[PDB]
Amino acid sequence: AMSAKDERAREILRGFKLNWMNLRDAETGKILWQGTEDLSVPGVEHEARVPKKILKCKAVSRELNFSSTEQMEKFRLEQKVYFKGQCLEEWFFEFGFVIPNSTNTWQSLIEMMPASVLTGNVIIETKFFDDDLLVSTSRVRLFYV
Ligand SMILES: c1ccc(CNc2ccccn2)cc1
Repeated sequence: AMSAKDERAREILRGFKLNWMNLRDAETGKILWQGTEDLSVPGVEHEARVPKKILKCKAVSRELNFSSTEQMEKFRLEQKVYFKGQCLEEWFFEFGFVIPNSTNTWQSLIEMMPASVLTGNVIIETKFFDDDLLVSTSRVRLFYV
């Protein structure tokens, strides 16, 4: 007993997949982190170990490679950054239209505390949308190594 929008969300998600993601120091271009696991799955608790060095980056370039079986009118993300239950930062990134059964690459440019304190204390709540239709919600805990 599920809505029209509920069914469209169900379809998109099932037909969606995160292939890989990299993180480069915008300044140099040196890849600081490449992820293989799909961190877009809701319900699961993901974790990530990222090099401490990154916290001394003024800006970082984040590339996502994903595959969607379903067509999407405007694919965009909302991300809140939580420290010990307190939201510190919110961000919005748009990819736009997605071709059905396409594999797309998405590069976003992103413009401070001690690593000892942040490590394991930071959660990145990620909402996936088609235009203004919430398809999935993901939560990733970050560690600085
Ligand atoms: C989906 C897409 C992108 C992110 C971004 N989170 C991360 C993950 C690892 C390191 C830094 N940030 C989370 C979920």
